[PDB]
Amino acid sequence: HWGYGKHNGPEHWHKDFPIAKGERQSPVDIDTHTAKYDPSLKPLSVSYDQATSLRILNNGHAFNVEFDDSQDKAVLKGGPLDGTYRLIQFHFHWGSLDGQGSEHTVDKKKYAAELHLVHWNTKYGDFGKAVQQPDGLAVLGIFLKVGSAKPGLQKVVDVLDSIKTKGKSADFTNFDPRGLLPESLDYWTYPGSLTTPPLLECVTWIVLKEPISVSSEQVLKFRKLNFNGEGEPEELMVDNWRPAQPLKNRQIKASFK
Ligand SMILES: S=C(S)N1CCOCC1
Ligand SMILES: [Zn+2]
Repeated sequence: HWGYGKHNGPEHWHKDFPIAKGERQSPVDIDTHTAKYDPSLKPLSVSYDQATSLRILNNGHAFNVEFDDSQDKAVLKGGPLDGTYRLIQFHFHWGSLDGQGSEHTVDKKKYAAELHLVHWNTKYGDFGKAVQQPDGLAVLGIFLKVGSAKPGLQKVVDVLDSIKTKGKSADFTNFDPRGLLPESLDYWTYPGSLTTPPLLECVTWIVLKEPISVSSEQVLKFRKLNFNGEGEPEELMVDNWRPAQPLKNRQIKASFK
């Protein structure tokens, strides 16, 4: 099965998922000098006040914090988007070392980790239908750098001991994802894909310019998770990122000058 090891990692995925070599794959390098300011791009609208988190799951490649997406409780609108996209889950990608871990890069710079807040277009009714559409998902990407702690992240860090291994889940109600956002909502946007198999080309990427800072202790706790199931040899869950893919026939747009 696919993963992030030498024998099943990103260089292998194309054999099961040929779209890996497609025309709108993610992540990409964001060349800040070549991105074009688009004065027509609207401000982003992030409406998370009514968010209802439910559960946190180690799925063997990351951990997902899952939300009730059966009503418009936490939605993303505006920016490059037409219509309303509902938050279904967030997860991260991170490194074994602070100098790597993000999937997008900025002028080839790698951050320690990258948060993905995953939303689906409500005109398609459910997530499984949305991922089959070119405008099915909107993923809000946020870079993490190591420095001061992010207080709003700590409740996530503290439950990780209870979902160490693949397939473990825990109740995770009343978590407020607003605590994960930076001050600025300035962003870059481009059309792309899921960064894990099935690599579907269904995502409008919105990547925030401003990283959040997390502490060394917070990211160290991410690195104590396991890719393996309980009772299997321990494989630390680190370096669960796909490297930058060719931009091909795409232009990255900026919401800011
Ligand atoms: S944003 C990305 S990396 N995800 C979305 C949800 O399903 C797995 C892949
Ligand atoms: Zn992701």
